[PDB]
Amino acid sequence: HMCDAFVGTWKLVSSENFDDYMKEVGVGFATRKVAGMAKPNMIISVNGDVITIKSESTFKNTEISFILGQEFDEVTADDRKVKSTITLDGGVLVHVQKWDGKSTTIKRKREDDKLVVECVMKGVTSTRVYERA
Ligand SMILES: Cc1cc(S(=O)(=O)Nc2ccsc2C(N)=O)c(Cl)cc1Cl
Repeated sequence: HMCDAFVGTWKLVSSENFDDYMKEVGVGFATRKVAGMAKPNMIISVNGDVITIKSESTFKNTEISFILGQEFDEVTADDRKVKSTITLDGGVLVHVQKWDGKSTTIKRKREDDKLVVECVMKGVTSTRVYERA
């Protein structure tokens, strides 16, 4: 029941500072432009210990399945090949991605009727807000 409040289908409703976050990550111009336009759906489900997060957009479709605390390989929407570990910290899903000696952290939390996603790369944060579809 660890992630019950995350389960469901979510639609992006607002974004702040995502272009700057993507720049800090190293995303190139054309990908930033096309990824920045998208309004992805995020579909979260749980089966036993396995959590699945799928993102459906006009830009890319991504999917990760994972067990908390257990490192996995991820191909990001911008085509980075990263090593990811996701844990629960005080009710927040904390997702760390490592690649090329770099690191970024994505936090997902429930706040009121929203699912709030905070992406941090060094000093730069982006906030992406989702509501139930
Ligand atoms: C490039 C990028 C995308 C995402 S994303 O919010 O998950 N957005 C997403 C997921 C599938 S398609 C799609 C999109 N914008 O088209 C994140 Cl968190 C971090 C980075 Cl660097």
